[PDB]
Amino acid sequence: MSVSAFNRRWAAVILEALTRHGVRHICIAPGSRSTPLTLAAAENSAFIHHTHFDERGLGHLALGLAKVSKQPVAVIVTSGTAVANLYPALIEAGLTGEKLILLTADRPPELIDCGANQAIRQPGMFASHPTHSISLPRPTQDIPARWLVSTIDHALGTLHAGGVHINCPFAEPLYGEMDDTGLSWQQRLGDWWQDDKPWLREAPRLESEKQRDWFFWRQKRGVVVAGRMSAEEGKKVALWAQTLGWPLIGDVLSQTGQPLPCADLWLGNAKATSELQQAQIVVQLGSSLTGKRLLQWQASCEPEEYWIVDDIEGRLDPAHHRGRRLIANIADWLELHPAEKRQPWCVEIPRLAEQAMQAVIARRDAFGEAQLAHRICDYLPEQGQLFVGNSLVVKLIDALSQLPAGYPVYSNRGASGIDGLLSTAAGVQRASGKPTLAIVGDLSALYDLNALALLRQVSAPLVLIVVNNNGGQIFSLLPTPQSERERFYLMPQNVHFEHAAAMFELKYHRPQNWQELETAFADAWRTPTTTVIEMVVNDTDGAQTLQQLLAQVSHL
Amino acid sequence: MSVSAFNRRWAAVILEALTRHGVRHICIAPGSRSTPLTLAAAENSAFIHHTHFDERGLGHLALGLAKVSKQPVAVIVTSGTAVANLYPALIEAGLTGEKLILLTADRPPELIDCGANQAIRQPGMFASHPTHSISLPRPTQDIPARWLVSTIDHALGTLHAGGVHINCPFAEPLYGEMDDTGLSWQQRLGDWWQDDKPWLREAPRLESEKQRDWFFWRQKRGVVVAGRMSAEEGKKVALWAQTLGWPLIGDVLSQTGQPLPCADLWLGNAKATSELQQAQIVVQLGSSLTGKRLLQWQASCEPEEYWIVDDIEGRLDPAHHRGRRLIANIADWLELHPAEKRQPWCVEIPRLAEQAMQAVIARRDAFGEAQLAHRICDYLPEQGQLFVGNSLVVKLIDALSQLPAGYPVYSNRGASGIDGLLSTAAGVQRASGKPTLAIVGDLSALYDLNALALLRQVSAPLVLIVVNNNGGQIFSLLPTPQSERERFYLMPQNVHFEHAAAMFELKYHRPQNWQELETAFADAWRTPTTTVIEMVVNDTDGAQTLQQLLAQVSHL
Amino acid sequence: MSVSAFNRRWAAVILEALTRHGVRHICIAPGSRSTPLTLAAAENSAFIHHTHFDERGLGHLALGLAKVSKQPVAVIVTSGTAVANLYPALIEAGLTGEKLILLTADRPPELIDCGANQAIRQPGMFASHPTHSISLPRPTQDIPARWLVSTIDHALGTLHAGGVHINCPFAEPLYGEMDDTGLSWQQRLGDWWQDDKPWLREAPRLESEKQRDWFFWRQKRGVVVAGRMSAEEGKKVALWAQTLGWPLIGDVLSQTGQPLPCADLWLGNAKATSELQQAQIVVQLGSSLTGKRLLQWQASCEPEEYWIVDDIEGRLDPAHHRGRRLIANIADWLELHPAEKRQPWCVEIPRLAEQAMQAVIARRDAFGEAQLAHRICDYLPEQGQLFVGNSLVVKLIDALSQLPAGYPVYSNRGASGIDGLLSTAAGVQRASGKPTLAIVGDLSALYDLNALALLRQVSAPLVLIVVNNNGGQIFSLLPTPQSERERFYLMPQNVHFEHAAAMFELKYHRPQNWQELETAFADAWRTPTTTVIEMVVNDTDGAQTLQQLLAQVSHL
Ligand SMILES: Cc1ncc(C[n+]2c([C@@H](O)CCC(=O)O)sc(CCOP(=O)(O)OP(=O)(O)O)c2C)c(N)n1
Ligand SMILES: Cc1ncc(C[n+]2c([C@@H](O)CCC(=O)O)sc(CCOP(=O)(O)OP(=O)(O)O)c2C)c(N)n1
Ligand SMILES: Cc1ncc(C[n+]2c([C@@H](O)CCC(=O)O)sc(CCOP(=O)(O)OP(=O)(O)O)c2C)c(N)n1
Ligand SMILES: [Mg+2]
Ligand SMILES: [Mg+2]
Ligand SMILES: [Mg+2]
Repeated sequence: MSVSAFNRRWAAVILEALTRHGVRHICIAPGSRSTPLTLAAAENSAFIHHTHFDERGLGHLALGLAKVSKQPVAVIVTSGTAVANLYPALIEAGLTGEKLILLTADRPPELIDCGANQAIRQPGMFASHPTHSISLPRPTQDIPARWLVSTIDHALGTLHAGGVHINCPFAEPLYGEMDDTGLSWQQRLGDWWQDDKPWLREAPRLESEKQRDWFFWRQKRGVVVAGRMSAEEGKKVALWAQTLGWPLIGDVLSQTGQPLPCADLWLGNAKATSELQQAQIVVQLGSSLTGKRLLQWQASCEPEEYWIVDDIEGRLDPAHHRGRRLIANIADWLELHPAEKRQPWCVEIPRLAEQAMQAVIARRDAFGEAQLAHRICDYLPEQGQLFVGNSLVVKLIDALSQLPAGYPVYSNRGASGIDGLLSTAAGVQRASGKPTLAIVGDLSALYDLNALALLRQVSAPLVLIVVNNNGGQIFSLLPTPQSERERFYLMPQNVHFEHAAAMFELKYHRPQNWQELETAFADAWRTPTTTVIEMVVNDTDGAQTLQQLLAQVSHL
Repeated sequence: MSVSAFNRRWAAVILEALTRHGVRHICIAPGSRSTPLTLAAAENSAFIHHTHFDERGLGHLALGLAKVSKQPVAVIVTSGTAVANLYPALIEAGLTGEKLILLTADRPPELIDCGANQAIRQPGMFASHPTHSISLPRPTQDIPARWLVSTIDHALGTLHAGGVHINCPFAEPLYGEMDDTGLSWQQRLGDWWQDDKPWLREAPRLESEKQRDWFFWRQKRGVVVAGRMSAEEGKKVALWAQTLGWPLIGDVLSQTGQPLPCADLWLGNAKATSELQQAQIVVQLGSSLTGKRLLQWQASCEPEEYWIVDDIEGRLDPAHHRGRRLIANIADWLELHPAEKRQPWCVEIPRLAEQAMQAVIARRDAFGEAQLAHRICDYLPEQGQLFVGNSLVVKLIDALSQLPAGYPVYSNRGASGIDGLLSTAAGVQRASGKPTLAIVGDLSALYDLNALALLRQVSAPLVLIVVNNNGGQIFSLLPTPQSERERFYLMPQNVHFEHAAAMFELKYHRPQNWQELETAFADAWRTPTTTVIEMVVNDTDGAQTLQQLLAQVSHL
Repeated sequence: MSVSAFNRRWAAVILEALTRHGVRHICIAPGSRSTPLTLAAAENSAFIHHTHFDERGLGHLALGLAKVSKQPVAVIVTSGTAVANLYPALIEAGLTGEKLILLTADRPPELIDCGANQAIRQPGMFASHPTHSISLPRPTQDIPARWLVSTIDHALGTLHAGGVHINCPFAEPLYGEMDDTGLSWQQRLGDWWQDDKPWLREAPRLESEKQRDWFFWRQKRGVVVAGRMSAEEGKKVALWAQTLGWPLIGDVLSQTGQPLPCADLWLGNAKATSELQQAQIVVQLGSSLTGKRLLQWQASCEPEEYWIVDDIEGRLDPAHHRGRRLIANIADWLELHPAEKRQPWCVEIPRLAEQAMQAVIARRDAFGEAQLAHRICDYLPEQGQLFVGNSLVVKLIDALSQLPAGYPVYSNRGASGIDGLLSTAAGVQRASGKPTLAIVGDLSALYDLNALALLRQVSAPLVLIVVNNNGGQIFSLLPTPQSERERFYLMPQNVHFEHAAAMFELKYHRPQNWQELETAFADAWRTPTTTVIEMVVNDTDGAQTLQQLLAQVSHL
């Protein structure tokens, strides 16, 4: 009876079970207690293995992989704070739906709360942020393998969205010669080992029914709001709203083509909000709305009914409107509630939106971050994808740019953390294999700086733009008090990123003008490597430029 | 009734209450939801403020400050994944006793579970790892200020060791002019505002009683095991064990002067374990024993009684011996249980230890990490302190070096995470103002790389030795299969650290021999700045040198 | 490898371990899954076994035993809702400190969440209400017996107060021939089996330090408030306050002799409140103060310092005064802070207390519940003890009677549940062997009615007075709205208790006047049995009488 061998048979059942639920990517950090899990995964030919030394970055790498692939993505870490570092990505997945399967090695129960090295209390340490939590018992042949495979199958099969924490205690010895221990225990499962389905198939679907009064509401004065959704969903929603004749307020994350662009500006104009008061229903598809003026308009508007369609569960309207919360695949939902051609009812807002875009176009020349956002369309890689960071970049693009319909945009806009953007971008790139443009701020790039290691391996060109305004300049846009703004809010670090690029052998450009930025991009798309482009700009120009465009358009 | 003003009065009560329990250092990360806490702290003259952009590093900075200063240390972060990043340091503090007071700003309850940006479930998110958890209510004048201060005073007053999670929801508006809203609410507390004491004094002491049969047991054949303790405590334990005539097995963390050095080697010798079988009692002071051979001997020994004296609560013997678990300040415990002069009963172990050290000296010449550990006394700054990283460095120093009695050693040997070593060393340096030698591995340095930002501000010279053996070479010691060793265990990243140091404008050396290392040190001690010394060594030389020395000493 | 036998050896280690921490009484409910625990308990001769069929009642029986004996009391229930029924007594123990050890049998992990009969999720099902929770692992010889005993030893050894939940999963077969499986596993513990000590002695004492400025504060104008404490402690507190010349406000639970009786009445008089605002310090010993006027005076008074001395931990002043919380054995605390002989400073309150008592005595004649309460001192059994139920009985006794110093009083005044009073009283009687007077209301008697089964076995006479005012007439005392008062507050059940008594073969009396009541008492004290005395009174006479006395005394 080799405990080491049986540990690995147990682990093998876990990993093999995960392959029956679409787990292809597995992100592994180093350790010894994780040996049963890590070796079982290394020997399993279904997996693509990714490795990293920072478990926080590892969780975000998995998050980007799951985010793009729409499949569950596995993680293996050893016991201790390695497990805790998964918390940020797990929380994000809890908000936006990524299926992260966290296999967290643990000490056996006899070694907890007795002063053993690298042993902590792991069951339940993520509280309610996992969708499902499994604390596996101490491995033993007296618990049949069909129990273990059934537990995994229940968790993955019923997983609508979010993370799964599977705590995996293993007792030492962890190494030794692998004999027959556990083989007949495994072979109890018979030809399941040669099958391609779960041992237990439990996959109920969670979805809202057709709205039987839709033929009434689609003829009222409605507004369509498009939040985060897939690229194809964005094109379908644009066509649907156009057909209804309802104005479409389209978020940077919507990939609708934003037919009424610069909503963050023109929603600040009284003629627009006055026109939107006529709306009798608001139908929102997707969530995590980006722009400040849009969140204020949502909070203040009073349609008779407010609907939010999304495949995420729970309430998504932070203003708590009377109305409906409809759980569905958006494309399914649109087919279930088709539009019928009706003439448009807005007259003032299309003109305001065009005038707003003209007001931004008037200011495109300065080599600043607002202008980079406004012009970002010109740098999108063909057949590529955009990963947009948090703080000012996503806000400025949403307010100032009109992104093409169906061009994929990815982001971390659940909790909007600045702590994993580089490694998330790495996973986003690796999952699809597409050329990738990623744009982040300086503090964000410092936060996830060691994920540049991961960016040394990309399967297609990845451009990382670091906007360096020397601090978190979103807080210059906020009414912070001037006496404490720098030390306690902006926190300028006074760095550049050429030495960072050189450390990880990444190409680097610090362009001084539009010509040099173009040159840097043209060089960058030529090889499957990461190029770091640092755009150094004056601290508060971007925030000021947005405030000024905001005032101007409000006076139209 | 300005929400903004009252928010700031509420927060002001929280921070001022913390000043009555010795909180002096406060570590602050940037954010908007945290504005009430951050501004209250910025206005309160009792605090020393430290700032950082990475909240994981922020937590470890607080941990090092608290570890050295023995004072409770406060942290302020904004809502979201920023809170989750505190989990590693919080867990470590729960193991080794540092008092971290985490003021975690939160959205108000009406903005939880409704799709609100940067809003997550924060109460209870640290599960059972905080010593105390306080989920403060939504601020309101209808709850009296004496409840708020009384709750904080209860948490801080009863805090024997570990972290306190104080979750602080605040509703917007967060900014505005300070009017008199909440002023009379504050003035309910009277002249407590001019006092220097808690509003409620609740400070019961948790301490074990004097052992009435101690005069019986001190006459038996005992062994003293000295784990992590204060420097003064290490010296007192040395004198105490010497007077009793009992052998002292002294950990690298013990600061006892290790009179039987290289215990990790001679404990592998059957004559040593045979002599130690004669011991009728083992009295261990401190815990988190470092060495493998020591943990194995502790696991196998069967004294009549095994005692562990420590100010940490709970079980500390991972082998679960029959015996006693005594909660006490170690110096206090020694005074309550004095030694009586007795002739020593060990004869063979002193000789074995002298031979072990001589065998190590025979190998001191190679420019390797085993030799660096062995020779490390030659580089300790006068009246300074040593911060020792995890994995091979602490193990090699413990096995191969004899550190001087009472010279301060610091570490993160609770969970032994490699995720916060640089920011912890920064806090350790700032707490004492002493010149500091910190030594970490390459993967540890990459893990906490951005904490080089913090090392741009030290009050005395800090030498950071980064031992670069290209991966986690502690894992070459385990019998992992060679087929997966590099990719799935060692994870070499193939970097150097010259550009990291240059990025943060820190002096850098890559010495090639002992004299160049001496030159680097002499350069480093001249100014109160951080110097990065990268020691490049071959992958497995250190590990296999330790194995060979173990075989040699074990066959003596 | 008999699973049945090993289950029983694992259980045997658990029970034997408890005998080393003073567990003498064990309360057992019937079941099959609990067989290992139950049979281990039955063959262990250290225990006194009590049985009951209602697990809620069983927990309260354990609570009464622990409440009197001040020793830990063990409980065994089987899996399922039986475990949930322990919650009330566990919560009460969490407030007032009884050490109830809950051994809750469980299904093994492979039978959780799979549709198995009588299997529920039991780990953590009591949330934070146990002082300590242990979720034992699935029994196996691969976890050594020293681990199990050390876990129990940690839990019991550090238990200052409150409950311990020990969840004990067992896999079938539960029955079978008892062979040698697990015998050498037990024997690893050596002669620990013949010992009388814990395997691990871990017993730190939690106690507040001596107040170094006590000689300053005892010379000021103080008030002594005496809450729940032991009978001895009540006598010592009376002597101490008398020595200081400080007024003593003595609760019904204090056993101080209440030298200023009827505080619930004279505290309503403004001359008392005005004189009491001269007080510079209030020293309260014990907690769970009974009377409304006393709670109101505590809420409004503002001494310079407010101290609460008690052996219960945590805050105990629901008004959150500036002052001190001091954790100590109350008698020890008085010896550490002795009184000094000083002239009394109150003049008006003694006159008021005397006049108030006179006002109550003027109304002693009517055959009502207020008069029974007022006259209860004249009926206490010699060398006996009083168990006072919740709602009006304890309020009226506290307001209207003067109980003798040092005469034992017991109650459930933590959460003041009306759900376990009869079974608690049974435990109170069985623990001390003393003749017992227990007084409850009609709804309270219905709540725990089947606990009449337990009252068939008492070791000395127990009188159970059931005051039948046809509903919860405390809700006639509150300003409830009259239109809904009967159906939704009073809830009269219109029963008597003659047939209940008859069902359990208990002697029964329904006295119609004082003479018949005294005859009933005289009959009852002659034999070691339970006699039920039902006192039928008109619904609102007690509540109104108390209101009238309050108004009258308030105008003196
Ligand atoms: C892990 C964590 N911790 C702290 C924060 C708080 N937080 C922000 C949110 O408030 C902004 C959410 C949003 O975009 O809506 S923004 C921000 C500064 C960003 O600095 P930058 O990269 O230089 O970019 P710039 O501001 O354009 O100059 C911080 C520090 C966080 N989000 N996540
Ligand atoms: C946050 C987290 N995540 C993962 C781990 C697992 N873990 C280790 C545990 O074995 C440490 C037990 C010990 O320190 O004795 S060591 C180690 C590699 C260290 O690489 P290095 O700095 O180059 O040093 P070297 O090995 O001497 O070459 C890892 C990755 C962890 N501890 N903490
Ligand atoms: C398990 C549970 N559930 C409900 C309650 C609420 N509760 C009470 C407490 O609130 C009284 C607070 C106190 O005593 O300080 S009293 C009470 C009615 C009692 O009726 P009775 O026995 O006929 O006695 P009488 O009112 O004097 O005639 C109820 C129903 C509870 N305490 N516990
Ligand atoms: Mg910035
Ligand atoms: Mg290394
Ligand atoms: Mg009643």
